[PDB]
Amino acid sequence: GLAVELKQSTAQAHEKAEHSTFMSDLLKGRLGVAEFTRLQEQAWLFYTALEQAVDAVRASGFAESLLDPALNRAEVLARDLDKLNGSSEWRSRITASPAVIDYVNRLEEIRDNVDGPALVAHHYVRYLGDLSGGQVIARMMQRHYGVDPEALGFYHFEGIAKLKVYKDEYREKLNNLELSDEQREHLLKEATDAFVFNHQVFADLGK
Amino acid sequence: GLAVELKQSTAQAHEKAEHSTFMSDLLKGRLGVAEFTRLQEQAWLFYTALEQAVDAVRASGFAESLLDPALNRAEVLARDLDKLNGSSEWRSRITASPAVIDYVNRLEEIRDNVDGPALVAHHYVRYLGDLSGGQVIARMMQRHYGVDPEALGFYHFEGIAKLKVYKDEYREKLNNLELSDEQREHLLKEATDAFVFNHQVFADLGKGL
Repeated sequence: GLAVELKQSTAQAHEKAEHSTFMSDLLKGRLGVAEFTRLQEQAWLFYTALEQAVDAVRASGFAESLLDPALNRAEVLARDLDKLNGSSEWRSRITASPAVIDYVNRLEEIRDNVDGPALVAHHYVRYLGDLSGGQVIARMMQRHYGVDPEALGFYHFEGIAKLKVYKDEYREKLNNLELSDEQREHLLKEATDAFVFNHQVFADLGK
Repeated sequence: GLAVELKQSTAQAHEKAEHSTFMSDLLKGRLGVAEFTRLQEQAWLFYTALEQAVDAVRASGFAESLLDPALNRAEVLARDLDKLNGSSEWRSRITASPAVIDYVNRLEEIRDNVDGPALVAHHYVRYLGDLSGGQVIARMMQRHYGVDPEALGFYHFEGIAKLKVYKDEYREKLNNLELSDEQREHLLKEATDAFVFNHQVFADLGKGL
């Protein structure tokens, strides 16, 4: 079904995105809180755009059961950022890196065209990653860098009690999403793009 | 016959048109729905001028059966642009790019001279391109840019049951056009010109992407 084809179709881009030097170094303990905070500030910019697209697409009636509002991260993340930066200073300091500009552009175009298939692609890439690789990131930020889990609420999802069950039901919903052949090709194309966008975000972080 | 000569005559200009950087990037999924919409806005301009020239030549009694009104794209295209842009706004925003200006000026001259042979060249370049490769382009616009199939009315011919039979019959109509040597040569040269105009349209669309 789609969940499987989705994983297989994105496999190359996904592996490339996972093995970014910046993300590899962050997770193995070679960086620090500062780099983690820079990541989270860029994430706040793109999650903000992502969830506007998600809100438009859910409102349109497409893929409603996938687009669980419990996954919303922008608000939790800003609080994480207030804690990492010691204040709301970051709101008027931060600016999208070149890669983040391109990624936000796509998420805004998706929102504007109310592109359901495209949005689901981007939703799977970010949220399924959060519920899997993100959990490793949270554990490591605390272990390697001594980050207080109070500044790691981003990785904690309220009223999601069991991650494995959640991820299995997500993929079942994907498998049951009604899509034309063109919509399904579009979803697959966009999912590859989503991994590449994230890889470029990591690449800019490393520069 | 003529349909064969046209293909051979215009093969250099034709390939250059098809392989423009704008169309290449468009078809590979490197641009976005905005770029598609820009394309269609420019197309609305030249199809409008094309179909005025068609109307004129048809009314004159020249190549009547070839100049099938079911081929008309301007109105269908306006409806596509209404859906793509989300309002009627575009009708007053849009303006011809430099190549579209030249392309339209030629079409307008062909209209006012009621130049049957040159009109047929432009009809061939545009509509047989639409009939032949339109389905590929429409498929790519959904695959890459999520374009609503309802906003691809341009690539659907309501009046036409089967595209294969139609294209074959179109080529036969070309072959059956009674043309003098002077008319045939004028048409062939014009058909290369038409491919060049379209290439230049794509060039403009690709500037600064």
